[PDB]
Amino acid sequence: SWGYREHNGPIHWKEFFPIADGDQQSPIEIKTKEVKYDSSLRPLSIKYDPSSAKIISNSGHSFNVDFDDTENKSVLRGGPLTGSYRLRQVHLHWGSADDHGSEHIVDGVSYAAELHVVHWNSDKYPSFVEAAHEPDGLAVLGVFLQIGEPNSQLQKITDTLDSIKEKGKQTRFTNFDLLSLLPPSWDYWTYPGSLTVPPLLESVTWIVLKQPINISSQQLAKFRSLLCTAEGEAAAFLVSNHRPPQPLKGRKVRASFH
Ligand SMILES: NS(=O)(=O)c1c(F)c(F)c(S(=O)(=O)CCO)c(NC2CCCCCCC2)c1F
Repeated sequence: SWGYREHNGPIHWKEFFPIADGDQQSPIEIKTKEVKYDSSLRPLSIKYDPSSAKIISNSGHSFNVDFDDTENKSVLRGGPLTGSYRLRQVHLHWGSADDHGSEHIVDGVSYAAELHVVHWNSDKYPSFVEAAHEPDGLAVLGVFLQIGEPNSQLQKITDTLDSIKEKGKQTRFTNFDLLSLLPPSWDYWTYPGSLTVPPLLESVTWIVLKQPINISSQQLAKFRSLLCTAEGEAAAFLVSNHRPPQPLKGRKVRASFH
């Protein structure tokens, strides 16, 4: 089964998921010189309710915070999107060392980690699972993390990691302030792409924020002690969980800002 180890990692995913070499795969390199500002993008609207957060779990591939999404309390609108995309989950990608770990790379710059906020088109589709199979089904906000002063807004997450050390563990997680994990500017890049994990479906409108947030080295290290293995199984550590950028293959990246 797929992961980020030598014999199950990204270079092998095409073996079971040949859309891995598709034309709209993510993540990507953003070459700013080539990006065009687009004045037709609407203001980005983020309404998030802390009570929408329900559980945090270790999926084996990251931690996932899952939200109650039968309600429009927490939704992403505006920007490049038509309609209301309901918040579903939040997770994080990192590498085995602090100098690289983000999935998107900007003018050859990698950050230490990248948070993803996954939303789905509940104005058109019946469920997140369904919406993952349509082109306009998903919208994912990416936020880079750079090494800097520790980030107090990550404490609710970091405090839970020992409780979810093994794959499959879950813990009650509500009253989560997601909005405060976002940087003060929301200027972004946007392009059509895919999930960055199997099944790699090409159903995502990416919205990648330019401004990073901080994380300290000590805080980032706590994520690498999560296991990709379940209880009662020989331990392996989730020290890296980022897919490398894939080629643009003709797509253009748009900017929210000039
Ligand atoms: N990196 S990603 O944003 O493209 C993404 C999704 F968009 C996404 F929807 C998911 S999913 O997990 O919610 C199932 C999609 O059908 C994951 N998840 C992966 C990494 C984080 C751990 C939990 C999900 C299992 C793989 C995921 F990584």
